[PDB]
Amino acid sequence: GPLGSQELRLRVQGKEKHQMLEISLSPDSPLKVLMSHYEEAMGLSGHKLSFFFDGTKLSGKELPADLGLESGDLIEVWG
Repeated sequence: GPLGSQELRLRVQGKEKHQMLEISLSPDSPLKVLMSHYEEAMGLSGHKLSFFFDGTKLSGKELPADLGLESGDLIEVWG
């Protein structure tokens, strides 16, 4: 389909220096998938977190192409 099939390798960084996840995100996965994986990795389910890509706050409904994500990009997590 129009999204193609190139996996996006991303790093996700929270407020603690050790809060780092690397994730391979499928182009057909909404950003909520990344948000859930981050929460699980870091033991933060239920926490009120705000995720940003290059300053844009994520709802989790975005697809990577909505944001223009590419491998090697970073997602920042506040909270």
